[PDB]
Amino acid sequence: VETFAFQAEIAQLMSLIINTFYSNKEIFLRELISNSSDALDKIRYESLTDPSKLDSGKELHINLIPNKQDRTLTIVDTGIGMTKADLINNLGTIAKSGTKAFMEALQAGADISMIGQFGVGFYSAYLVAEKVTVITKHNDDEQYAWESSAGGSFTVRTDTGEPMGRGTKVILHLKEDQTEYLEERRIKEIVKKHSQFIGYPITLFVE
Ligand SMILES: CCCCn1c(Cc2cc(OC)c(OC)c(OC)c2)nc2c(N)ncnc21
Repeated sequence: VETFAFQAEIAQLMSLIINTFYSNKEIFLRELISNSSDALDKIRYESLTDPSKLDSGKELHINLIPNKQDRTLTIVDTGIGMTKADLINNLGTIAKSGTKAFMEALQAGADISMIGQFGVGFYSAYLVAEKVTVITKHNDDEQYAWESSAGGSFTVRTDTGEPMGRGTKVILHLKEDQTEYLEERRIKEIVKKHSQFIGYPITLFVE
C-alpha cells in the first residue's frame, strides 16, 4: 500500500464538493457513466488499428451494480482502463488546470452540475460517497486498486481480487443518507434523464 498526497488544488476541489450545500447530487452518475463511455470509445478507437488490444475482452459495455449489504454502487466498464502512472501522476497533472477553471467558474455563478466541462467530473463521486475505490486494468499494466476518502490523500496498491480482463470499476461507498442511489427505480430515473443516449449497453443489475 502506497499513500500519496493530492496536489493542493485537487484537495481544495474535493473539500468544496464535500462541504458545499448542493441538493442536486444525482449528477454524479452521468459523470461516471460519461467517463466509462469515453474509456470505451478510446479502446474501440485504438483497436481499429491494433485488433490485439481486444484480446483482453471484446465486449464493450457498462454495468451498474447496487449492493445494499455493502452500501455500494459500482459503475463497471470494459473500457481502456488506467495505468499506475495515470492513477498516481498523469490524471492529477491534467486535472489541475480543469480544477482551477471550475473553481473560477463557480463564481460567475456556475453550479456544481457543470463540473464535467472541466474534466474533473470524477470528483462528483464525493457528492454521494464517503469513500471511493477504483479497480482498474489497462492492457499495458497490472490490475490496481486506487482508493480515497478524501482528507488530502489517496492510496494505490496492486489488486489481488478477481482479475477483470480490462477496464475500470468505480465502487462508491455511499454516505449513510445517500442510500436512495441503491434503489432500482431511482437509478433507472437518473439514467433515463441524463444518460439515455450513451452508445454502449448499460445494464442495471438488481438485488
Ligand atoms: C480523461 C479522464 C479519464 C480518467 N478516467 C476516469 C476519471 C478519473 C479522473 C481522475 O482525475 C481527474 C482520477 O484521478 C483520481 C481517476 O482516478 C481513479 C479517474 N474514469 C475513467 C474510466 N472509467 N476509465 C478510464 N479512464 C478514466
